[PDB]
Amino acid sequence: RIPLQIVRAETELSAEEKAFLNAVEKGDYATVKQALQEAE
Amino acid sequence: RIPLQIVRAETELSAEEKAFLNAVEKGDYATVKQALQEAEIYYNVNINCMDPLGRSALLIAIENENLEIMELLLNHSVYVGDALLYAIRKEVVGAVELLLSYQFSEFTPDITPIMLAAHTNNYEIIKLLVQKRVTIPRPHQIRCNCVECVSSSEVDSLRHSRSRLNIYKALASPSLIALSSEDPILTAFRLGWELKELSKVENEFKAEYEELSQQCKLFAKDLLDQARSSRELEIILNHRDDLAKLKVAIKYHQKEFVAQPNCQQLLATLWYDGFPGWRRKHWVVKLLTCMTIGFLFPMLSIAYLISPRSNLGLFIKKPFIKFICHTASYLTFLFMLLLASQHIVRTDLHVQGPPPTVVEWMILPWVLGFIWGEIKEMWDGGFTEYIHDWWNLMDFAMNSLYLATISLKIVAYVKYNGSRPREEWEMWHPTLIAEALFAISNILSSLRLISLFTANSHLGPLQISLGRMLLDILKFLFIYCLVLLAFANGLNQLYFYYETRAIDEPNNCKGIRCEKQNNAFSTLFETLQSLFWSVFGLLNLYVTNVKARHEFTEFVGATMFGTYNVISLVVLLNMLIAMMNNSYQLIADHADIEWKFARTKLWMSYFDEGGTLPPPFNIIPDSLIQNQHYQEVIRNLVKRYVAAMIRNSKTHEGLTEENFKELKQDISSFRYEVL
Ligand SMILES: CC(C)CCC[C@@H](C)[C@H]1CC[C@H]2[C@@H]3CC=C4C[C@@H](OC(=O)CCC(=O)O)CC[C@]4(C)[C@H]3CC[C@]12C
Ligand SMILES: [Ca+2]
Ligand SMILES: [Zn+2]
Repeated sequence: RIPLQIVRAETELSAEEKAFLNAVEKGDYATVKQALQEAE
Repeated sequence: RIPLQIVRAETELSAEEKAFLNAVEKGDYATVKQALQEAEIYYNVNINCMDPLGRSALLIAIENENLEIMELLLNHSVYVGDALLYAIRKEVVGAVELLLSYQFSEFTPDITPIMLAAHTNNYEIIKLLVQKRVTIPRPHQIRCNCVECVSSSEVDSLRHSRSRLNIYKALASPSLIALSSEDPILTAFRLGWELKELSKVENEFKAEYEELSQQCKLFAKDLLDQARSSRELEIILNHRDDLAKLKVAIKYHQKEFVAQPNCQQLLATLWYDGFPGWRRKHWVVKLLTCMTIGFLFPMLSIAYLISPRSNLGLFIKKPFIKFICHTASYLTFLFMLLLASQHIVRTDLHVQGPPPTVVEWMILPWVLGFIWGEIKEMWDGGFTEYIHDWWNLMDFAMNSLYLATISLKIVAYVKYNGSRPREEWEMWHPTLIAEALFAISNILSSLRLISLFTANSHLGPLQISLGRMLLDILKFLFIYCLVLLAFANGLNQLYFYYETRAIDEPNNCKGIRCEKQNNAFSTLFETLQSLFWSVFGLLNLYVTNVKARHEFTEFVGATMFGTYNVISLVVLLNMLIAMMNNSYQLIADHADIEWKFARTKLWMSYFDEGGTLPPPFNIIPDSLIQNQHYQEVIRNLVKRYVAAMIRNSKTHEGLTEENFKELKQDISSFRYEVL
């Protein structure tokens, strides 16, 4: 009776980075362009 | 001519329910919506309607991996029970997230979502579940008498065993181990050991526990193969909870972990301390170096005794040099044993109690050193480990025989003083008994030299294979002994009426060790000896004849002997050969791993600084930083292993299904945009 946790935790990225990665994976020639403009 | 019907009929649903299920299966975001509206208003459709093959609308949508219908049904408050398990088994992360966002079943009622995810070994779903603070029950000891275990085993043994197996199968998941354990290697070692021990207590479910232990061992090895540097390898191998982790792996019987090429290279580097580029040299020069180092064994030892810090005294501290010196010392002892039984050094065979000769005086210190070394090793190193070697038994028997020989010689020297012809000595003379014991101990000590074969690349695997077949030889011995006892009983019963005294036999010799064999079946002991010696053809055929002319008895005895010969020499030996072949076929596959494990065990015994001197000369009188380094290396290894396994998971079936689903989604989106 011992709980299970995460020992070697990974530093997650922000919602902006997650959205950028999602757009890159899905494929959007314009959404990725505007995301890069926002990053700039 | 009998018709076929349906016996276990299923209660069919109405046309409304059939249409609703058809619409759900086909996919219609509006038709299903209006059907749910109709079910809400007029109750024409059951929201909890079930397929005859136990497949609700939510299950159909889950198997269709379309999330819009599932979200709408969840908003409509449909029975959602036991759907997360279907999503987990189908291994659909989006659907699993959707249900996690808030009768008849294909799953046993003890299965939890975390246990099912662990059974699947999906890292992405296991991490998602563990992120929400889930727990897993842990079972009781292998041999537990607590009331709760006894009651559970007394009410539902099938349920108890299935639950235990499910819990262990979940705990033995490589992804769960990597995600939730801080020492994955040690956890795999311990879990594999526990599963191997449990497989023989639950003999019915033996194969499942065996496969789980094999899985744990494979995980530990594959984690080890992800090291990229000698520094990382040394950090892994030297971590103390000098090669502590390697010693733990040896203790837990991790043969594939130990025999990995990176570990063997480190061990060889440690083994050849004083011979850089040993494999660069020719076999001839290596052989000559072996001989020269062997001959200088009395020196390098006196040097170590009189000046350990000197340049000469530090040579014997190397493992290979120590091994060579010990081998040379043992060979010298065996050569003196050979010299003991010669005409040059031993004469005057007529004395009752003889003083020890020069060869025996030279022999005694070696025996004392052997006994002292055995006792010292047994004290320092663990008493229970001393018996799990199967060579220490030979050592114990040999040393006991030597002690008995010395005691009998002393007793004879004390008791007897004078001379007497050897032909008129009694049967149990102490000198005779001591000589017999000395000969037996000589045989054992000469046979001990087998254990040095594991150090050679050609003889080691062969020796391991033969030692592996010995157990099945022992298995056949039982049946042979039973058959021998049966036939000995019969023959002795038939022939015990015709015993004769040694006076009436020629040369006054009685038994089967005479030139004319007689009285072969007069006693049980003699019958056993005769039936043993008939296996090799050393018993003559006229031993079945009695002095009187009892032809019926002689024929019955001859038929008994012939039946025994047929059964023993035509059937049992050929069956032994067949099963020897079968055993060797399986043994020959893993010869390299077993040989390397044995050689590693042999090498590791010369690394420590205890017992450096051979037996002839051995009777003369921070943690936190290491933890952080280990954690960093473990992080790197786990990341590399997970990435490699993920890239290996790319399969044709999965890629085809993903491409088909994506093409269907894009086609539907384009059709909707056009419409
Ligand atoms: C069959 C007759 C000649 C036996 C005579 C007895 C001894 C002269 C023999 C018996 C077993 C031999 C040993 C068997 C194996 C080895 C390991 C061997 O080590 C290697 O081969 C290391 C290199 C490698 O790994 O191949 C060094 C010699 C040695 C100790 C041998 C030395 C000579 C021994 C003691
Ligand atoms: Ca020993
Ligand atoms: Zn219990």
